[PDB]
Amino acid sequence: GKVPHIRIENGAAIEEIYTFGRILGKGSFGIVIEATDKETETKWAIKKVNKEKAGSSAVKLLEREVNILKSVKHEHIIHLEQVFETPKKMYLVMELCEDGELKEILDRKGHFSENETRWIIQSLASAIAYLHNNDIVHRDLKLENIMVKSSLIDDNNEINLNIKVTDFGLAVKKQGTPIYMAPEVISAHDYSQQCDIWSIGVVMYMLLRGEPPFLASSEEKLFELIRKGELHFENAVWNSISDCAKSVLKQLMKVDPAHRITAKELLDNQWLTG
Amino acid sequence: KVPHIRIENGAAIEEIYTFGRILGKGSFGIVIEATDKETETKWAIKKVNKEKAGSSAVKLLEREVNILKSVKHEHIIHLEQVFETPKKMYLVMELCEDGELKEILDRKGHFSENETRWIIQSLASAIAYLHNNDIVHRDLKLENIMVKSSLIDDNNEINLNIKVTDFGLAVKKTPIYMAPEVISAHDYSQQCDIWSIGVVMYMLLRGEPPFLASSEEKLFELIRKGELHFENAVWNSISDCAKSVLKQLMKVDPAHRITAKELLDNQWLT
Ligand SMILES: CN(C)[C@@H]1CCN(C(=O)c2ccc3[nH]nc(C#Cc4ccccc4-c4ccccc4)c3c2)C1
Ligand SMILES: CN(C)[C@@H]1CCN(C(=O)c2ccc3[nH]nc(C#Cc4ccccc4-c4ccccc4)c3c2)C1
Repeated sequence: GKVPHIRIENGAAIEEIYTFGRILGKGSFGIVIEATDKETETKWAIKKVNKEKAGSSAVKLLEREVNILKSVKHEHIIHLEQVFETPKKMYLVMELCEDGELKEILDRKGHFSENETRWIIQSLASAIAYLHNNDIVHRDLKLENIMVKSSLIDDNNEINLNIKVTDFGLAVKKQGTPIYMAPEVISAHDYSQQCDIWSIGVVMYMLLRGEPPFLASSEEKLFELIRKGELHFENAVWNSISDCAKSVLKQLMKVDPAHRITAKELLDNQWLTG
Repeated sequence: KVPHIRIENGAAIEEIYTFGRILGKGSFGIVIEATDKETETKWAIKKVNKEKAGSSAVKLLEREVNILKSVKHEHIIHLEQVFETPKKMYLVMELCEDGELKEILDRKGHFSENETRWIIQSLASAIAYLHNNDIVHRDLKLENIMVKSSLIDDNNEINLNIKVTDFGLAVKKTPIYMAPEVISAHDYSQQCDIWSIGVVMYMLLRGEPPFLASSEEKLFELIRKGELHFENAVWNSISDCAKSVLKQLMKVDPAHRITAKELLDNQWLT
């Protein structure tokens, strides 16, 4: 159905339901603690955001994030169980991803196999296609968002990652006189969703290589690499990676969003199927 | 700066001004002619009913007022006063007796090359002012360019003292994951005003928009291709310099589209 938005008056009201545990992350987003349902003994993750620390700006952001998490339902988009709201704090009860962020796993593993990247990108492709079909653009897809809920080494000694997309604070839902409108305005309005595709292309590069596709010593020097967008292969690791994977890479990071592949086209690509 | 005077009711502002005929009406509210009883000066007052519009539409007018307060330019509309009753908001602005430029163009048909140069020169100065102060209009069109006075010169050519209005849509403008079109949008957000100048100049010379179609999708395809057709009979009398600046103001890529400061320095305006 729909997510309950329970309005309570202090932390003890929500502590009647859940046992609060250790802290899993902290930043400008608030803090995320482990929690255990006293009734069902199920493990959850509770994101506490202090409404009084962050002004009306970050609170209006948090309200759209909650509104988007309420309406989405997908196997690889984080599940919002309930929302509790005191006058001071706001609590987001979500499914627990015990294995942490994908960025931490990549840094400890080095890089991933082509099949392991294939599975992760397929999950990303399905979730991003779901969001785009519902007029939702993530706008901030990166390895620090992709949570991992469970792991599985199969018989091929290849790891299967059950990933979960999080952080919808920057997300937006899609919707002047036309004779006066400029081409880049038409492109930005008609291709407002293609930034998620670029992010999928970037994360696929980092899973295969272990380094970002563009890196520099200054911000601008980095921006210039992005505009050129020259995907550099010839590296020592690419020949054992199929040509079919490099074609979909080139399709995911077309500099022009006009010919950048779409989410639905991605799902139909032979590299994710066969 | 402009004081934001909070008053009680409509009779209170009618103590200051004598209200006259209505000059415009729409979703933006209504614009009346008004005369200061004390000073005898005529102004244009935009009355906005804070419930007839709405909260989404009231915040628009709040940013327009904040932008009109900080700008000062001989071809940007002057905001004299802002009065606020609990039910309405009043913007006292300098009166442009001659109305909108779109109405003048439709009645006249098209303009001479010198008449267009005077209009575009004023536009170029005003848009260069805004860009130099990091402000983008984003909605420049013939329906915005107000005309305060007209003057026929010795050559039987009209001199238009224009005023830019409607700033409601104006803006005061992890990296490794960022997409190219976002960098392009963040770096070239101001060039749309330049494209609007090119459109306005084409319509003043030609009398028709540079891109027109029977459907929106066909219209967008024309715009993204950006093909400038100078084949009509009135282009034969238009100098090559005017067509060159037209092609520069309507470069499809905003990266290669001429800037406001470069426009002011172009040979056609000098
Ligand atoms: C600012 N963004 C980058 C962060 C990314 C995650 N963010 C969350 O809000 C969030 C929402 C729902 C969640 N379900 N399970 C989560 C977890 C976890 C975890 C497990 C082991 C070790 C570390 C973490 C961890 C990592 C980063 C941040 C918090 C915890 C989880 C996290 C915002
Ligand atoms: C919705 N945009 C397209 C319209 C464009 C003008 N807009 C104004 O708000 C505004 C602000 C300050 C102003 N000073 N003098 C003005 C005038 C006038 C006038 C004179 C004769 C005949 C008609 C008009 C006229 C035309 C259109 C709208 C209102 C009045 C004036 C107008 C919004």
